[PDB]
Amino acid sequence: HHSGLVKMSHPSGDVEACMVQVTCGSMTLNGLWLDNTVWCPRHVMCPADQLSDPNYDALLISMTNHSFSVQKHIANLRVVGHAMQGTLLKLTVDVANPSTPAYTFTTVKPGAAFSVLACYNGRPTGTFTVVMRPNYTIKGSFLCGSCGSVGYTKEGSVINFCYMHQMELANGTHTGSAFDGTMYGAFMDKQVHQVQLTDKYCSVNVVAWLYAAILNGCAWFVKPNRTSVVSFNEWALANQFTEFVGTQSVDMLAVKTGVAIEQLLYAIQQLYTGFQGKQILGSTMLEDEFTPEDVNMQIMGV
Amino acid sequence: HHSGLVKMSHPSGDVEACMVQVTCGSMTLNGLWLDNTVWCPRHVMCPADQLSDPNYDALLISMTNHSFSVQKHIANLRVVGHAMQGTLLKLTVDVANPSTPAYTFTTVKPGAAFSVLACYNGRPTGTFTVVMRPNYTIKGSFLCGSCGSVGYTKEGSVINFCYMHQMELANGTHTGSAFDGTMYGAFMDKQVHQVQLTDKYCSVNVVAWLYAAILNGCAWFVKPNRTSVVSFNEWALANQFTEFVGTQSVDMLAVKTGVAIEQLLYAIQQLYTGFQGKQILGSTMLEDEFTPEDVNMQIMGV
Ligand SMILES: [Ca+2]
Ligand SMILES: [Ca+2]
Ligand SMILES: [Ca+2]
Ligand SMILES: [Ca+2]
Repeated sequence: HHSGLVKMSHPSGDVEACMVQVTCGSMTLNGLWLDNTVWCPRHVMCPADQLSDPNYDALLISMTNHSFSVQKHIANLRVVGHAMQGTLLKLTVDVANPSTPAYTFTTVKPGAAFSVLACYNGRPTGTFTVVMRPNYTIKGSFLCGSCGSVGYTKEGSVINFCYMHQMELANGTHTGSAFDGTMYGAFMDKQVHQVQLTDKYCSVNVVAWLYAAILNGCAWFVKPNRTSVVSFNEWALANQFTEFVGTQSVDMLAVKTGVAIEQLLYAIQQLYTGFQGKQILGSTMLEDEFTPEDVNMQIMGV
Repeated sequence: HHSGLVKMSHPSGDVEACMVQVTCGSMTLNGLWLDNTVWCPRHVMCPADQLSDPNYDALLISMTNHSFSVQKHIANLRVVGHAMQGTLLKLTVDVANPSTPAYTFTTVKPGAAFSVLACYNGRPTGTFTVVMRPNYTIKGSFLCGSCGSVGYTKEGSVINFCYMHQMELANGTHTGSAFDGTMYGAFMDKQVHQVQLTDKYCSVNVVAWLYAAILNGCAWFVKPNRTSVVSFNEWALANQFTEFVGTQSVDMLAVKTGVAIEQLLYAIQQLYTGFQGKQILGSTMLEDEFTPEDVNMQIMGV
């Protein structure tokens, strides 16, 4: 019955030891301390009455190393260099973080999951996991003072930082930047109304979820009928679904269950029109917040 | 639109530093190292072909300090004392954990939320948050080798340990013990079929969720109609709902929204019969996995 699926985050200890407070004048938020560098959102430079359409190039010129104050609560880190990369600041400090994990920087793609360490005044307060939506937002839980909170995946011992929180959109979702300084999607780090693209169902995640149902004995939606990937994807474009792109992790689920991807693509088409009062894994609507990897790890132990 | 509600866990660093591997013969699982004590499930003593209806009193007598092997991966801790409390073992080791947090032991009550550190071979692998169901199970994500994984709440800096994982029930949910050694509910740490009590909707959590909808502008279900707590609770007993018991955290939500508890109790009664195609916070069915505290913290910042 119960699927054994939860929203699972990485353990956050490694990253907790990297979080700091960055203060610049009257703005304060979080930064990420790795080696001799502290990363943080650039709108920390901004006075709270210029946050809509600020000029960051001018703000940057007006700053010196002494404009920034960096404190660890969980020390005082003297800022000895400062630079801007896209929407992030890159502050150099005199002391290297002795608990710097092995890490990389990467970009996360729509439908992929990552873990977030929510932080306030440099103090980690919670952790959760999200999927990057097709419109390059996340359905997170961020309040005032959460900017600089980080998102990350993990491969073995290596932490892949992929997200630094910047803002909340009119519809309550959230977005931020990659550590190359680019905002995700077409968003800008300005407090003005911005067009929001439409979200979509992440087809590959829905397929993963239907497989999870099969692994827990729920398979009434499976028929011999099949829909080609190419045919589904044409359908997808007209129905607010991402185009499907199989992966080795989805293939493993097809092998373990003996149900072919194309049978579940047909199933999605029929379910999108209605569940007819039936339920799948307790839900009466499609679920796209679990990835094929989540299903492989949590249900199959792979 | 988006509620800003996620499944939020405490940051797990403090507890990660407390996890160890306990090996006894051919069984291995996780333990919790605080001060000079290592806690772990007692079925680690059990040979894998006696796990249904074992005699733990006899097993205990057959053990010595040298029967147990405790290793930290994230050292070797020499066991110098051993005792059993209910369904847990309490192993004394020569070295005190220098990263023992400030902590207490407590029992968690139905409808209350706690964070879990899932662990395998003494290695923390994920974190998630669950609500204790009215039948004293949790809807978790545990595999073989996860026993000894711990659940905890946090008050300030103090970690309140409330759960040590023991087993998975026929319907895929999970249960374990408190650190006083009692299993939650009427369950026993034996690998036999056991009656499972029926689950129920946690009324107080449903009310919290409806308030969360109001805080996000969704209030079509609110009417002037009211149902008394006493009247609701009589209704609850016939409809697989917990009886409602208000709290100061629920009262805060009533004050902030200007909607009285009794109006939402009436609403629950009507919604239980059907949403009539309408949605609440994206859902077409009642939600009882968010507590009044979650709503206060994540939506109101209290
Ligand atoms: Ca399972
Ligand atoms: Ca290091
Ligand atoms: Ca909000
Ligand atoms: Ca300590």
